[PDB]
Amino acid sequence: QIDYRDVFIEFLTTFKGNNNQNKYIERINELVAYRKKSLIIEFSDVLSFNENLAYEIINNTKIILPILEGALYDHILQLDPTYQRDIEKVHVRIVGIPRVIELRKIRSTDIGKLITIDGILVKVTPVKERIYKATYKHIHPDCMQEFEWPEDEEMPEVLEMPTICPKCGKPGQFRLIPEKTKLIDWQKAVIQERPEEVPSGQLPRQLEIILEDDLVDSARPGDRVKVTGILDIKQDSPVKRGSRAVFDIYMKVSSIEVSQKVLDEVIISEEDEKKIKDLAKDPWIRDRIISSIAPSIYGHWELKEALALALFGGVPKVLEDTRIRGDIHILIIGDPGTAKSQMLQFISRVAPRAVYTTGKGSTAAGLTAAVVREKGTGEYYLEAGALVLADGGIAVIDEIDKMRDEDRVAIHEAMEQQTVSIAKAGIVAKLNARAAVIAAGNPKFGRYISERPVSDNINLPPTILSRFDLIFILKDQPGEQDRELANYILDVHSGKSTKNIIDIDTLRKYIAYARKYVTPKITSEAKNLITDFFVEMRKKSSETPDSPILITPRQLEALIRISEAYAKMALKAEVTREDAERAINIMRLFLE
Ligand SMILES: [Zn+2]
Repeated sequence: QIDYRDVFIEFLTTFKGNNNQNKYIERINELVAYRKKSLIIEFSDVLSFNENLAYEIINNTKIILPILEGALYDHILQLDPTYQRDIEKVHVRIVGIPRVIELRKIRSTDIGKLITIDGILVKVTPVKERIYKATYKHIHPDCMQEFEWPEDEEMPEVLEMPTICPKCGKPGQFRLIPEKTKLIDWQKAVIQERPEEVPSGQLPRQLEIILEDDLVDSARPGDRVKVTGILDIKQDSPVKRGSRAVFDIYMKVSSIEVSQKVLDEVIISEEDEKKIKDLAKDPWIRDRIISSIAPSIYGHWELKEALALALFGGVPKVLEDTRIRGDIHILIIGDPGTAKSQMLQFISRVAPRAVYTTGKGSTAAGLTAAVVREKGTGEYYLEAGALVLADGGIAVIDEIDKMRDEDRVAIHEAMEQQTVSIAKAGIVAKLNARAAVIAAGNPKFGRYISERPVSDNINLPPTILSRFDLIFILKDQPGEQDRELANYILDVHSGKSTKNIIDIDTLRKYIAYARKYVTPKITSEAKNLITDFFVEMRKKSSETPDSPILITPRQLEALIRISEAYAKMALKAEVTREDAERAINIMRLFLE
């Protein structure tokens, strides 16, 4: 009925904008120049112009949007009439609308309404095509004319056919002519609820969504994504279950946005004061190290550090051959607990963006892969449900021992440049897993790692170990002797250490991890103290013609100079002096 073409063309062209310089005509220009069909308009720019526009769009989106889209194309042809032949209908898409509904709680009254959803994107199918509008011609003495099949609506997955056609008004033979038929690009993805949002009970919810036209290959699995879509249902036909609607859900995606750095940040607000009161000059390093330990002390002086360190940052990114392998990967192989990671892993479950995968791997990937069948008829999905879900976070993997035979060739990649190269002919993609890996594994027979070399003990890997930075063993504890206070620590007393606040449990996370606003490039005397260590360690080995394997600093000089520099990323802004001493120590301890 009522018509907003007026407001539309009187908006895009007349809108002032950030610089108070005409925008949305300029976006239009780039669009017509680059042969792209999408118009991304901010909702806050509309609400700062016309409010009623919002309500009508967002609630009547179903019918209103395509109207506005065609109405735009008209204005676009008369800026550049040669825009024909290349595009049929440009798209109008809205970013950052007010209604953002968690995929967990979804009203059944929200079908056909415009909404936004936060979540992580896990499974994605390959690019496919479909018929947008099919053009048929009727063979008989009463027709000999052409027509489009989905009148006033759109056609479905499986295409329908005669008998009756409007032209002549009879049944008969119908030939499809691809000459006039319009086609559309197609893809399907699965948004899983965020590991944070997930209550301890039940399981993360999932939503099936459909990426159309140029939205294809916009989002890659493992991404932290916000989408804006219009929900729908198809079914046709539901089989098997049961649970629970019974409505196949359909999200037709208008827009996707991958924009963020760490948006999982639980809060800053008041807590900025508290973590800054926590950056106090006191030996904050040692106490913070005492915090992750609790409540257990065994032979941990090295490990307490290595974990504290692993939880922290240090990621230089250079456009020429990106080299990071930061976010230090540590592996503790020990006999059956023995307290193992059954405790320390649980403490490394208190952390941001933390993926705990118990055993080899869950979800039929465990690191990454492409899958068969599974909804269905032979639909091919590409899904990686483990190590690339920890992107910008820690993947705590217990029992590496059981790792899939096929996967040990994938980690060579995902632990090196932190990408996964995948070509199964379903697609060729580089998945982004920047995750730190804190690992654990059983040895071959009980506790074997005293006499036998620490290699060959962990079974599967011969090399992957080289792709770890700090690997520790769990001492059998023959010589403990210290265990009076050390054990009674918490079995009665609340108090343990001089600080005794121990940064709580959450709070230690609200700073130590949740705070990487720090980017400490080390300089000056540090640069030297590490070097004199480099030459002395090297020459110490290379002086002996016996070839003692070189002590292997050559690649490691890289990741020591990650460790230290970014070990004392612990609320130290760019400042690095004696931090070196700590790292060079534990590495000289390690190399030998
Ligand atoms: Zn006919």
